[PDB]
Amino acid sequence: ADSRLPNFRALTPAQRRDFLADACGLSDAERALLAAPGALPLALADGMIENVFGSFELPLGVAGNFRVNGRDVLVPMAVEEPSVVAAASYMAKLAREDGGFQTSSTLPLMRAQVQVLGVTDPHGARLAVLQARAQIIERANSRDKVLIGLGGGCKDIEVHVFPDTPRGPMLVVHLIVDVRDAMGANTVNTMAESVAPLVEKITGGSVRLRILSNLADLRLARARVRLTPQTLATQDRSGEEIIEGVLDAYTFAAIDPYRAATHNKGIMNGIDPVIVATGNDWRAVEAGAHAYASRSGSYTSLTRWEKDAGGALVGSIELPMPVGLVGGATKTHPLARLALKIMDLQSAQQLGEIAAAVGLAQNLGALRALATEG
Amino acid sequence: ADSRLPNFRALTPAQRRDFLADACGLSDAERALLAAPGALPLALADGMIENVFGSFELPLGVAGNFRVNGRDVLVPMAVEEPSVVAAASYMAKLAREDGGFQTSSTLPLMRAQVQVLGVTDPHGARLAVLQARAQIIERANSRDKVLIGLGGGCKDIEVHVFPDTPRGPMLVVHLIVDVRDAMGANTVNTMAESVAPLVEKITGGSVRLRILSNLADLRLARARVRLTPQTLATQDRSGEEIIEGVLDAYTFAAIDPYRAATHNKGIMNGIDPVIVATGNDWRAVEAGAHAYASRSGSYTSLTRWEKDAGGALVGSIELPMPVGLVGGATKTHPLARLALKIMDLQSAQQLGEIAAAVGLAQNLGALRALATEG
Ligand SMILES: OC[C@H]1O[C@@](CO)(O[C@H]2O[C@H](CO)[C@@H](O)[C@H](O)[C@H]2O)[C@@H](O)[C@@H]1O
Ligand SMILES: OC[C@H]1O[C@@](CO)(O[C@H]2O[C@H](CO)[C@@H](O)[C@H](O)[C@H]2O)[C@@H](O)[C@@H]1O
Ligand SMILES: OC[C@H]1O[C@@](CO)(O[C@H]2O[C@H](CO)[C@@H](O)[C@H](O)[C@H]2O)[C@@H](O)[C@@H]1O
Ligand SMILES: OC[C@H]1O[C@@](CO)(O[C@H]2O[C@H](CO)[C@@H](O)[C@H](O)[C@H]2O)[C@@H](O)[C@@H]1O
Ligand SMILES: C[C@@](O)(CCO)CC(=O)[O-]
Ligand SMILES: C[C@@](O)(CCO)CC(=O)[O-]
Repeated sequence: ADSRLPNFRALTPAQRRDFLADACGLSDAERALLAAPGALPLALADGMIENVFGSFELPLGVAGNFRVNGRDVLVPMAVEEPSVVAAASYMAKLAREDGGFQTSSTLPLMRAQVQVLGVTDPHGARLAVLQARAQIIERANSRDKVLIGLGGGCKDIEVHVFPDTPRGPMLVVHLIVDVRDAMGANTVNTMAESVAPLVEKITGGSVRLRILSNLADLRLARARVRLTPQTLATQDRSGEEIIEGVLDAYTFAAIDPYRAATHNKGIMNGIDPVIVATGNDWRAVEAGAHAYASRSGSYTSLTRWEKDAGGALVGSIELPMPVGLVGGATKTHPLARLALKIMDLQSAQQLGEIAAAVGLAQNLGALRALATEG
Repeated sequence: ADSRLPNFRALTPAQRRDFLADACGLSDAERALLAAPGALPLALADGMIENVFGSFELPLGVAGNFRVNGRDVLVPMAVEEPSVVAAASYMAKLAREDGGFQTSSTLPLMRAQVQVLGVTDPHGARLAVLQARAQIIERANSRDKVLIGLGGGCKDIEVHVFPDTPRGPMLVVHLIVDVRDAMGANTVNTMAESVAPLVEKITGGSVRLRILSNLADLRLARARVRLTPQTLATQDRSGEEIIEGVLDAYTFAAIDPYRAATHNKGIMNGIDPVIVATGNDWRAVEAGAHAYASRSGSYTSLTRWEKDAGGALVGSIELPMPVGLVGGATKTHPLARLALKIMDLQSAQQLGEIAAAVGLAQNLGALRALATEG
């Protein structure tokens, strides 16, 4: 795998398509799918959403130079905004000097909420539910033998109590579910329905909402990058001066929600187009990201930018990354399947790690540009 | 204008396209633009983003029944997820019984941040900047005579001081700019550059970031809906019982960020597809919405659901809505221009009000469905 895109600025879209097809070993059918419009015929689109009367195209670009955990990866991006793809590619190029991005993730754990009303002893009922955790987990896992055979399934539960609300006390059971390579919404929603009668029997209450949480803070992707001063040096500015400017811009985002919103928007300029191009749900990724950014009690930066003891710039990101390689549009849309092949994805976790790296690079591109503007 | 879509579930995409073309008075060229793929040829896409090698289609559906401030409006939605378009259409149909949605907006005011470093008396320098507000406003307005002739331009300034940061004191000037029918990013970024030398002269400091804020809390859209119990009644449930279930679900989102993230995600299922279909920047709308949802110090619901004194369900939303009718992809993409024509838009404010109404309806659809699931 080689993610370098020599002279791509000067090539036509057809020439870029042919280069990508050669670099990724795309089949003749896959090349033809890209060479004509309408890779998603209306008959297919008609089965995806309601009241279909057409299709709507986003430009599809490729960000170059990315290397993640030692592996080059080409990154498709479906987006309408200028400068985004070029900035991601340029920051990835600089990241290559330190060996690229380094990433990790948690297990692919999604939360399903089971909201219980009518329980007047919710703290005591919480203990009864926790004592019965094995029975609840077994009930959650009793229908999806395929997921369990892959090593997924419900792994744990939590119980949260809201003893005083305008609607009375609420007891909320969270099922913690390993969803493997799925985004997980339908999987965990079905388990929440499955456990509802047992939860009602234990608590004596009435189950209302049975629904995933998009605050997917048990399904985190992490990415780190390090750039020395010499890597960041330009004709006009020392790398040291650029590093100090990035830190100035980062601290501004850390302390001021008015800046943090724009700073994090820039991250999502990198992440969302990868989500879209792979057929994933961009609203879910946006909600998890921005809700996680508020976890401390103030809306703040999702990234951290620092200087290590030797003076190099170090960037880091950690954020929920609920994405899948199966199900939804990722299965039905022929170009989403092609995007997965271009990226050579082995797991949904890997897709999330790559997306986090792209968001981190995008953020660096914005901070480096804004801090070096004369 | 009539936004009812009779028997749309049973029509083919071609039949739906022809109905919409007839209802909206679309030209023959516009009808043909929808009837074949590739409304955005690669030569056009190639000028929008970098490294273009293709295009990526989202299904394009239409939500029916919406009526906003007494005017029916058909709502294009570019999205990949099932159930979304049908739920928006169904909730809009119920809203028609009370006359539809009622909306308002603030002036289209965007913030540009001018970050000043090196000022050791930032509180005193803030006063010097405020005393010079007229001169700063005149400088901001000196280049864009067209915007000013439309009644736009910089209208006010604020100054915020962060006296103790890891990077030293920061003084941040906000330019408050009426951007008329533009999203406003380039407009306000240019004004921030224009005022930087004058701000440096007044404060003695050094300007670093000159950049819009995506926390666009001076550019708000508001939407309200009211539904009586008889409107919400179904074969299986009284409207009264459904209303109580919606309130139960709403309070859950108000008090628990794990639920609020999913609740607000549902809002963005309605809003974002309209943003995409009109060529607008969906990352900007997402960032403003979710950052605003954290303004109270906890991540919470963007909507409010209540019962009025007579027992009717009342929903309300207020959120930043930075959208445009001009500039960006909204000008270049032929289908984005067609979307504006389908919606018969008179201003960017109106687009924002319609989008807020769609988000409110989408939220109602999710809460009503989740609360009435057996
Ligand atoms: O992993 C090697 C070893 O080197 C350290 C520095 O002591 O990290 C360096 O190597 C990493 C692997 O490429 C880089 O990601 C990092 O930027 C670089 O400093 C240790 O952290 C690590 O144990
Ligand atoms: O696959 C999950 C499991 O594999 C490990 C082994 O190192 O990580 C592999 O897959 C991850 C997802 O891309 C990468 O972060 C990692 O580099 C790769 O070796 C474990 O980290 C993880 O538990
Ligand atoms: O605007 C009319 C007048 O009626 C009130 C109720 O007293 O609101 C009703 O009419 C509105 C306009 O259609 C509806 O939006 C609202 O739902 C309905 O109650 C007053 O608020 C208003 O002044
Ligand atoms: O156009 C802004 C200006 O017009 C008013 C007049 O009522 O509102 C008009 O346009 C708004 C945007 O769609 C609508 O909310 C309103 O219904 C419509 O009459 C003022 O509200 C506003 O200051
Ligand atoms: C450049 C930026 O505004 C994104 C442009 O869409 C992000 C940022 O300011 O960090
Ligand atoms: C139904 C919902 O999960 C959106 C589905 O994408 C939103 C919600 O739970 O309110």
